Amino acid sequence: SALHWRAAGAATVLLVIVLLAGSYLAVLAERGAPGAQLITYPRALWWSVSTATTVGYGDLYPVTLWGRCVAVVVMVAGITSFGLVTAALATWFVGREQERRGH
Amino acid sequence: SALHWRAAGAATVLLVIVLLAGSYLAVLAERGAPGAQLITYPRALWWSVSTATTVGYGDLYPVTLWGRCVAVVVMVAGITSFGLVTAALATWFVGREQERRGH
Amino acid sequence: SALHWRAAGAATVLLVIVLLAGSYLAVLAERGAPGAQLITYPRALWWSVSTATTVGYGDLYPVTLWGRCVAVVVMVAGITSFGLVTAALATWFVGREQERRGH
Amino acid sequence: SALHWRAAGAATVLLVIVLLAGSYLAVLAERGAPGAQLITYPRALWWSVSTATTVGYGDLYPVTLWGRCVAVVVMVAGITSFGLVTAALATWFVGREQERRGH
Ligand SMILES: CCCCCCCCCCCCCC(=O)O[C@@H](CO)COC(=O)CCCCCCCC
Ligand SMILES: CCCCCCCCCCCCCC(=O)O[C@@H](CO)COC(=O)CCCCCCCC
Ligand SMILES: CCCCCCCCCCCCCC(=O)O[C@@H](CO)COC(=O)CCCCCCCC
Ligand SMILES: CCCCCCCCCCCCCC(=O)O[C@@H](CO)COC(=O)CCCCCCCC
Ligand SMILES: [K+]
Ligand SMILES: [K+]
Ligand SMILES: [K+]
Ligand SMILES: [K+]
Ligand SMILES: [K+]
Ligand SMILES: [K+]
Repeated sequence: SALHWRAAGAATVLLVIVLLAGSYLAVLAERGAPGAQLITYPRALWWSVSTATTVGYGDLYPVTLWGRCVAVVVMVAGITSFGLVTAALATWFVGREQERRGH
Repeated sequence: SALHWRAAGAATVLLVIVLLAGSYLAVLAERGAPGAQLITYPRALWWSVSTATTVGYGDLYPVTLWGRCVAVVVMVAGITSFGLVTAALATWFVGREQERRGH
Repeated sequence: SALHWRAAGAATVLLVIVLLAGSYLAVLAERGAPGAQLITYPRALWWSVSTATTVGYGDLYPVTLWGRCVAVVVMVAGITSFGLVTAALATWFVGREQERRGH
Repeated sequence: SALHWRAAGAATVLLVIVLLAGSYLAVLAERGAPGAQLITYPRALWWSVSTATTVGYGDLYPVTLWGRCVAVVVMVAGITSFGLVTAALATWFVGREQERRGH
């Protein structure tokens, strides 16, 4: 099992862990802030995933410092995780082309 | 026809299929939810494509569990599909540079 | 001048052309649609760039079929253009590591 | 220390500098525009980071020419910086696969 595939797998599991951890921590950070909407777990998970994919509909978002810090972590984990999948695909293609070239 | 170009082509066709399937399933999942707006097919397709590209204007979004699950599938298919195109471009450039180096 | 750098340069010029063309065509497609906001050129250019980078604040967006089609073109051009820059960076790094390995 | 890792490190520091500089300049550009909301530094930094990651919730955005120009710089720096991290990961994977192939 090549490194890039293992890394891709691990990245996926870690992202899921971050999305989960982020939804809990977001609710923890946001309750107590008048007007906050990221305060129940199910929609917080929806918020986490739509932030990690960087879609950001804006239907939900953090208003506190720690909620936003949590958000940045979720964003970075999502961007780098998917970026890593891209990197693994590149490695796969590069390898196949070398073979196709007799190497 | 190198693998990366075939993969890029296939990824494109699959994405189109997902955007189509996602618009139908989104409407199916969202009707029945008071207040939902992702309920007619044309705008649902607009929603699907703007989600797959991860643009997310927020003019439309799912409010139900299954609509959101459908959304996650659309997001992932879009991100990985475009990511794959990037990976194919990298393979193309890597190959040309090797040649430019006499290999 | 290696291919990837030339491609990166060309991609940048083309993107600028698309952003420009997209702002004109968006206004052309949207005027005539009651309620449309993407109807003056300066903000249309702001809309084009924030769509191409896939940021999508949602302060502006197309409501017509052709405005949305124009949007999809802008999105794709932005994603693939930046993706190509990424691919060129990968080629640059791959080349330097080979050298660092005595190849 | 291979180039790609140094580049990745430098890209990260530069991005942080841009996010910081962007929040100051955004407030500078936006105050004086009736209705503008990107006018206090803490939320401006939140705006900068959520723009650089291209998340774009839409809770905050620039309304002036220079605020939007600043925004474009932030967007580009974010996209290219994360793109570079992706490129570095690809180089790392490519290198490990070559070794795994006895090269
Ligand atoms: C540490 C933080 C952990 C957070 C864990 C969240 C646990 C929530 C229970 C799970 C589902 C509840 C369903 C429900 O009745 O809610 C629906 C109401 O319409 C839709 O809600 C939602 O928006 C849920 C969508 C979740 C999408 C997840 C995509 C993951 C790739
Ligand atoms: C399985 C799910 C399938 C969903 C299929 C959708 C079929 C809809 C018929 C198609 C067009 C109708 C036009 C119309 O009169 O609508 C216009 C009204 O202003 C604009 O609407 C729209 O927003 C359509 C924009 C579609 C963009 C698609 C981009 C694809 C890359
Ligand atoms: C084919 C379509 C072509 C469209 C061309 C657009 C021409 C507009 C003239 C240019 C500037 C006008 C300034 C003004 O007085 O407007 C300011 C008002 O606050 C800010 O406006 C704006 O939002 C302009 C922001 C533009 C950002 C462009 C970023 C490019 C990478
Ligand atoms: C040149 C421009 C420089 C701009 C520098 C900004 C300096 C602000 C001081 C820092 C924190 C203040 C906290 C506070 O009391 O504010 C909180 C109020 O709820 C949350 O605010 C916020 O939204 C801050 C979130 C910042 C996230 C940064 C993520 C970086 C990767
Ligand atoms: K995005
Ligand atoms: K976005
Ligand atoms: K958005
Ligand atoms: K938005
Ligand atoms: K919005
Ligand atoms: K809104």
